[PDB]
Amino acid sequence: ITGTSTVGVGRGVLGDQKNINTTYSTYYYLQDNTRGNGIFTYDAKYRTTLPGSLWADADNQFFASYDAPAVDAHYYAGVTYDYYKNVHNRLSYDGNNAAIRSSVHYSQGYNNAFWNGSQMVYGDGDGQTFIPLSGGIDVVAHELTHAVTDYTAGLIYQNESGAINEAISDIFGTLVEFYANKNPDWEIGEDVYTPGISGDSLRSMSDPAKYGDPDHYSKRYTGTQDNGGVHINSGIINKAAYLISQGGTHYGVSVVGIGRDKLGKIFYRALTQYLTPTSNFSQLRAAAVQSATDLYGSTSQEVASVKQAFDAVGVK
Ligand SMILES: CC(C)C[C@H](NP(=O)(O)CNC(=O)OCc1ccccc1)C(=O)NC[C@@H](C)C(C)(C)C
Ligand SMILES: [Ca+2]
Ligand SMILES: [Ca+2]
Ligand SMILES: [Ca+2]
Ligand SMILES: [Ca+2]
Ligand SMILES: [Zn+2]
Repeated sequence: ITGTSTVGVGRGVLGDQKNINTTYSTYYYLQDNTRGNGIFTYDAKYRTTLPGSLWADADNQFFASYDAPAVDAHYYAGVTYDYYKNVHNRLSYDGNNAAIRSSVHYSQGYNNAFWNGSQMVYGDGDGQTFIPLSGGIDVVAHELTHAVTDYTAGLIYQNESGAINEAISDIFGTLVEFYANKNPDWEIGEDVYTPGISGDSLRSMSDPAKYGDPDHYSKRYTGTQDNGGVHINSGIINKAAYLISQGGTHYGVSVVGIGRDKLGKIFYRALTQYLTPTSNFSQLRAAAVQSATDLYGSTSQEVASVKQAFDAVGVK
């Protein structure tokens, strides 16, 4: 909408106060004009028709319980935009400052979040498996990264390419969480998963097997559920990425860590210059090796560590 840029204040899902960029024209809208061609957050009003209505508020204060998922979807989309722009010189998900749209309060009791081809969508959870999913910065960044993938490599959402697609979203979700630097970890979704259970998470990148996901290619899922295991087999790639960054010895194979920033550079280059819609795990290894070679040189520690990490997870 046309209006003047304003700064509201509110509380997110976890109870934390934050400032949010809004737009004033009669109402204060969740429309952040400070980033690209805008970040826009919508109310789906417990229904499934999208996007719903652009979030309108009378007083620019967002402290109601109903407001909290909107505050966080809006704010964490901004953090994710900043990560891609400042770290990778990428302007929004399409590279040309496309408007970023999110809807919250999608459906009833909805234990998921997704990119629908055009926008991000967040359930409120049922209060048992999830609380409102936009409360997780890694979750928000995971969703926006699906849009990045779709505009770049275009990894088909099934089987190995789909597990790579998933892992890319978990990797960059985690790197955005570290960028913001509030309680960062290598776990996925811990801030919004299972409010009655402390210390767990939806997935672990450091130890995928803690939640039953494979940490070696020989343990990959080969059935048809979950689009051929896209949220399961992602563990193999998540573990490789974790090892590249942090190092470790896994199934007897030692990996020298090179840190998160270099992990992000390698995987961003692989995603945007080498992967294709049909890339499989072996082709991801080759893309990561080539990316590290481009950035650091063929004789570099970074190339050697990429090879060690894929060896450790059984991907040749
Ligand atoms: C980061 C996480 C909190 C949320 C993330 N959402 P996502 O990976 O983004 C789900 N996405 C999804 O299933 O997309 C299918 C689709 C939708 C629309 C158009 C085309 C395809 C995700 O991992 N969901 C699976 C969990 C909830 C399980 C338990 C596997 C059902
Ligand atoms: Ca208000
Ligand atoms: Ca965390
Ligand atoms: Ca996390
Ligand atoms: Ca929990
Ligand atoms: Zn996903």
